[PDB]
Amino acid sequence: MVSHLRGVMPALLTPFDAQQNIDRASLRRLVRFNIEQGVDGVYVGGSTGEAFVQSLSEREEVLEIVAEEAKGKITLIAHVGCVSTAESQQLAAAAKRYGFDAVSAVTPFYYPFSFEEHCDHYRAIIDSADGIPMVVYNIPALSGVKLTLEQINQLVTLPGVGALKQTSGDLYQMEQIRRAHPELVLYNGYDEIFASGLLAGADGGIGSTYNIMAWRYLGIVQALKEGDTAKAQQLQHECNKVIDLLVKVGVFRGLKTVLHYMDVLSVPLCRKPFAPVEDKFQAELKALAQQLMQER
Amino acid sequence: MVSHLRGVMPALLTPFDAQQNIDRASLRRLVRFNIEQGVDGVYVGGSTGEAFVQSLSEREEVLEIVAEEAKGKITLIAHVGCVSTAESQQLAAAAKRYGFDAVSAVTPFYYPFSFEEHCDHYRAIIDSADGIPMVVYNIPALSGVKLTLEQINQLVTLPGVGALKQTSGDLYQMEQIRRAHPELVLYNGYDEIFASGLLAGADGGIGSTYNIMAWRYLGIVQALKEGDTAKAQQLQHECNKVIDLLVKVGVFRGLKTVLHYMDVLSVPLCRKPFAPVEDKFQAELKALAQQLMQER
Amino acid sequence: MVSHLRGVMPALLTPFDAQQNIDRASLRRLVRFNIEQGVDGVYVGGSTGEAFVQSLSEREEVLEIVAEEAKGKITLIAHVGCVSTAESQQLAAAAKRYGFDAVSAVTPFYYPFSFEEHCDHYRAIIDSADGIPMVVYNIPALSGVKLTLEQINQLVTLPGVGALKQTSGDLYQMEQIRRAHPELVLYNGYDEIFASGLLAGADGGIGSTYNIMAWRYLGIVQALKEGDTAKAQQLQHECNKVIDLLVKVGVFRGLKTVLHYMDVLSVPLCRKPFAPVEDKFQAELKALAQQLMQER
Amino acid sequence: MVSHLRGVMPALLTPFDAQQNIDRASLRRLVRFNIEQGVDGVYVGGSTGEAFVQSLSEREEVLEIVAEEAKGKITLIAHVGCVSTAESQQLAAAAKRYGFDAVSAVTPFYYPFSFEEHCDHYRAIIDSADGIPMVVYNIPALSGVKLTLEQINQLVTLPGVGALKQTSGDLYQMEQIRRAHPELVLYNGYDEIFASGLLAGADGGIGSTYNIMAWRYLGIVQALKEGDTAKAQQLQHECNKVIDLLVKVGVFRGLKTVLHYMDVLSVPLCRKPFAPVEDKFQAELKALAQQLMQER
Ligand SMILES: [Cl-]
Ligand SMILES: [Cl-]
Ligand SMILES: [Cl-]
Ligand SMILES: [Cl-]
Ligand SMILES: [Cl-]
Ligand SMILES: [Cl-]
Ligand SMILES: [Cl-]
Ligand SMILES: [Cl-]
Ligand code: NA
Ligand code: NA
Ligand code: NA
Ligand code: NA
Repeated sequence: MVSHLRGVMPALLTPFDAQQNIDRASLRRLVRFNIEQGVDGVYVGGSTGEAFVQSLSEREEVLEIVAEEAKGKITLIAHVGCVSTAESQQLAAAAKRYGFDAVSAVTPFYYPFSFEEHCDHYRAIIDSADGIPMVVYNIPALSGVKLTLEQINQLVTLPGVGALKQTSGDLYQMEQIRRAHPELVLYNGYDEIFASGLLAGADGGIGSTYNIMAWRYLGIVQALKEGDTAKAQQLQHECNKVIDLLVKVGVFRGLKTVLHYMDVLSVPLCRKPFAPVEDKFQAELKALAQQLMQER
Repeated sequence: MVSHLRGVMPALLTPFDAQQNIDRASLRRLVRFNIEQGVDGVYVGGSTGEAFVQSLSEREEVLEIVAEEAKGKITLIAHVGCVSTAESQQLAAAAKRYGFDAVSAVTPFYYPFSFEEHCDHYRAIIDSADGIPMVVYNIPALSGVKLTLEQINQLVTLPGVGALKQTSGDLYQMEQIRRAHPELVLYNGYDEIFASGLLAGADGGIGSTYNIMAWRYLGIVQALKEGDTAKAQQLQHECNKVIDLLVKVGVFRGLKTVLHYMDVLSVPLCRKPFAPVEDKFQAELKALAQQLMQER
Repeated sequence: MVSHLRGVMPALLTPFDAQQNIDRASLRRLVRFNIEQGVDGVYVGGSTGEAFVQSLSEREEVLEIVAEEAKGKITLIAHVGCVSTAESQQLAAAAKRYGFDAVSAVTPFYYPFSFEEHCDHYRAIIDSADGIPMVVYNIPALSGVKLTLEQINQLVTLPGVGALKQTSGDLYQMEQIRRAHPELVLYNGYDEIFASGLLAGADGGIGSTYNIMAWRYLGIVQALKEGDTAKAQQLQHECNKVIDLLVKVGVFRGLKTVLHYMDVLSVPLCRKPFAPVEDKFQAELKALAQQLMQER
Repeated sequence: MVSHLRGVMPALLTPFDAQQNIDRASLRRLVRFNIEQGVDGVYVGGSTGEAFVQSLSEREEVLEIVAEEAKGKITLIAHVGCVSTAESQQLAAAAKRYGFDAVSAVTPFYYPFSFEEHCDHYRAIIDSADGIPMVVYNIPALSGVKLTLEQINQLVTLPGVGALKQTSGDLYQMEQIRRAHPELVLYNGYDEIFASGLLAGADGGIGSTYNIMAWRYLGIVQALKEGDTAKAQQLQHECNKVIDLLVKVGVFRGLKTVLHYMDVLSVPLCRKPFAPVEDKFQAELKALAQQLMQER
């Protein structure tokens, strides 16, 4: 009863203005741009949205704006996760008020928590979400949390959990999760292995690079559905040429810079301590924006 | 010109009341209790203070209260670190207003930052600290940040840096830091190796377990100064028997529970997602409080 | 000019008798069994062959026996790798004498070696191989060696290197290697991600579980060639149900036990310190052998 | 009843000649040199002895030569460890024949073994050692084996185990081991933390750098016994200046080069794939040899 959550959803970036304040006008334009890429949903306030250098009120502000542009048109998922359970609950209650279709929360980090503490954290947020489903979000590389398969199985069967965001490159585990849970909504988290992650059992994806080239990932979905192995590989090749460059320049600010050159974002800054893009990369990023716009 | 920062300083816990709100009365009593243990300073708003499940305004509130009880009596160090540079600067400016003697900031975490981004982060906070010195705080285990010796050397020679909080069990690196920087204020971060860390080159310590037994760590300092090898080892043995138990029960909540049984804190709760202490451990923690009070 | 090395090749197990001596008769039967599975080659004396609990003379003995059964019928690859360069060269010269088509060597382990020391190690073995090509074998999980993409690129372009055995679950790196080297023979090393690894750029595989079910992996190759996405996934599912069980029971001894129940190996023991299979797993392993024999 | 195993023992290097063959004459001179440094024992055939690039017969040859020079004069410990249990047993039986006072074995590596497989491995070697005690050797950094405290406790209480070689920088665990086992012979393994490791509970050490400056480590033992904190720290400082240089140049070959400049070893080569020392380091290593000889 949550199959409406399956698909390809950009992890929304949060545009900032020249003084590191939220750029509300560019945020609305980014939502509209992603809708017009034909995505299945948007994922708001995640790591990629620079949530962990924003206050709670800033995160709520972003959630409400995105709901204003996109409620009813595409699926809306609110990443409400903080280290604090009480802070996460406040964002879940807000997401509910604004009409989101699901909430999500990263495994709480920095401090070591027991597995039962993780489960109670999710249970508390689910209660505050007041009837909209929860997406468990697994990103061991950044969170430092290293869950076992059996712990993942317990999380995805918690009452109120409707999906798993699997930000892991271990595609044995992806296949095991799919085999244990054939109906589970299972998002591939690393864009650079999207085609292989779908083959291993994911049925969708949440990704930062979908903000600039969602049609490629939709094309990978279509290629594997149609049985065009070689087209899925060629599309993944092109995605990874782009990801190579983004890793070199810095991923969030590279994506925001490409979006600026596509006339989507007025100002491409990340918040400190992220530095601005080095001048020597600007030509490459502008050429990529031009390439991507022509490819459409 | 910052030798006044050397010594043994508890990493202050933040007392909460039964509804997870700050317990201001127990906070003031905890400051007074630590002063009367004869410590050299207190370290406020660190990891141990549960900073990362508090808002900025809550952290400022704690800083100002502690300064009200302790300014002028002992050294005050404010941990102002957040992921965000701008948030860290706000806390540094506040710490300056409240009369702290130093600020400190954990290496920003969750997101990968370049080393130069780390340095600019520290430079920005130092500027907002408006003339009080900075303590670099290294805790690779929890931050995920794995600095090299040469990067540590560049951080401790940044203008405005007066100390290093070395929360690392690598005592080769402790000795290398001391040999490269003979005048550096160098805090041992892991209480469970305090005696060995002093021998390897630290000249003080910042520790969570000093809140319940600072006299033991002061006694280790005195033993090594006097050349009583065996007394330093026996004191460290007793500290580690306590740390063994705290790890079993959960360190912050175990410390708060011992302080409650010493009539220092009215309520020993941590914030969610930390669970309360299991009932089966209460007898041991109360017996430890009684042991520690008699030992004084 | 080494496209004849592409394909699906079992990592041969080394059968031992009841007293931990090589079982020469069961070895010959295992080679013949693998040939009659329609594999493209066999990979002899690797990790899976328990090379690192055998002497050099025992490894040479196995190489020569396998060449006697299989030279001319299928591709033969000799894993000659040791920590010692001189020991590896002896095995390479032997493999050449016995008529192998390629040699392979794991990155030397236990001791830390510089990257240039690794390259000179490969260069020395290539020289002793006396004109047959080298397969670089990357297994960071077991070797502790963590090569970068640029170092991999330098290894696969060493004169005399004809292939890379990529025993890594990082399928971003698999795709990068393929994109940098479109003609490279690129073996997937983890059987549990075979379908996804082929999609990411591998054009074959070397695997321990091919000894008991090579037709499934050949079927995955055929399915992806034909564009039958769902059949590749179903075959991988069945492989991983088997791999799940093998991990539970111990992989090498589980494989040898299944082969014993298929009447291929007389005795299914590994060498100490590998323990024998626990009695409680025997029913499951015998049922799997019966299932696999009927499936053919 | 194994207190005769406590103390400071060099991890003997194995001298090779110009063609990578064992240099028997320089081996005997190295044993004699170490005896005349006043060490408590010698540790033969360990990692430092380049055991894992030698055959079994080469290791036996080294064991027997060292016993010929040193049996009866100082304690002799034979590192018999291999991955194979049967190979380790052969070396243990040989060590017994040659009159060694103890055997030692690294936790078997490369392949994952269960803890019970590790214990049975030690039990088998102890049986072949035929009444001389076993030293468990823990070096997680190089072995990849990450034992828990409770597993260490089970190993050191196996019948026939008389000591633990603790090659770990975790001095919390060192203290826990000492507190659990007050009579255990407990060797510090990382020379660069020797003083701190003794303070944390070790009562001796086995180290590669003792081959060139054992008197410094004996002086650290004496300083801590006498209560001269500052002298132990100054000696450790000087040791670590040397270790810094050895890490830069390559530790085994740097040590052998210093010994060559002290007229102990005729030829300072390691076996391939270890490269020779770079020419640019020779001046520093010769100056260190001259410094060390004058310091005596
Ligand atoms: Cl936040
Ligand atoms: Cl973190
Ligand atoms: Cl905070
Ligand atoms: Cl945070
Ligand atoms: Cl071997
Ligand atoms: Cl290893
Ligand atoms: Cl050996
Ligand atoms: Cl080996
Ligand atoms: Na949708
Ligand atoms: Na003070
Ligand atoms: Na072939
Ligand atoms: Na002795």
